[PDB]
Amino acid sequence: SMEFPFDVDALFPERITVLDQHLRPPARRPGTTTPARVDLQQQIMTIIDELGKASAKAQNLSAPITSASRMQSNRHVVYILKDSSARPAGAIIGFIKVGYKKLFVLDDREAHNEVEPLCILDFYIHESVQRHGHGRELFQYMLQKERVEPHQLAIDRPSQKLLKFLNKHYNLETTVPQVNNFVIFEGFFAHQHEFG
Ligand SMILES: CC(=O)SCCNC(=O)CCNC(=O)[C@H](O)C(C)(C)COP(=O)(O)OP(=O)(O)OC[C@H]1O[C@@H](n2cnc3c(N)ncnc32)[C@H](O)[C@@H]1OP(=O)(O)O
Ligand SMILES: [Cl-]
Ligand SMILES: [Cl-]
Ligand SMILES: [Cl-]
Repeated sequence: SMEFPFDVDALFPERITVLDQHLRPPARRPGTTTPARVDLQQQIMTIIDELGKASAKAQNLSAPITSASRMQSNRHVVYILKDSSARPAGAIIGFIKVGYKKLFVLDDREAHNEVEPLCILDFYIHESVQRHGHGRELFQYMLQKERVEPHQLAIDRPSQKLLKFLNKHYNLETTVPQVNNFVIFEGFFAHQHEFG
């Protein structure tokens, strides 16, 4: 999939790496690798920049919606999928980016609600390996770490591929019409209904 000069496996030991505005390299014990020629955080910044550009090309966007500089100035969390057993040994498969956002969301009565749901903001799997289950790997990992259910999410400008994905995997089919270009599904307001 996506190839980089520096040692990705040394940088990201785990299959899925979780980063936020700090862009902090995963933990490592002193001595377990020689200090790289490129600082670890610079490697991370380059990876985020390139992933965001690739996602923008996939989505036919004139500018990336994910980048190192945007990560540093926002409250977003990115989950990055890498294959530790890739061949030939070196690569990054893709990522999902989420964040809580304050939104004014319409309910099924067309009334406005001030809410702060977890939002799906950017999501990309390299073209060569789309439709192989990697998107679901990332999505599931994120749901588990964030402790949220699919119907509780808002989606920023979902693509056709993502709408199909959400219906297939999570039975998210029926939307509640919005004016803010986010999409929500039936069940979005269930928690508000129960708890207030
Ligand atoms: C808020 C946002 O991020 S909107 C932008 C979402 N990102 C994009 O559209 C970028 C291009 N697409 C991708 O990167 C990926 O296809 C993702 C992230 C949408 C999904 O990840 P994938 O690894 O492809 O999904 P995964 O293999 O886990 O699940 C497959 C399902 O996704 C949907 N899907 C994936 N590719 C396609 C496709 N080319 N056409 C129609 N549906 C598709 C289908 O529901 C499919 O199931 P099916 O094969 O039985 O029809
Ligand atoms: Cl694509
Ligand atoms: Cl970002
Ligand atoms: Cl609802």
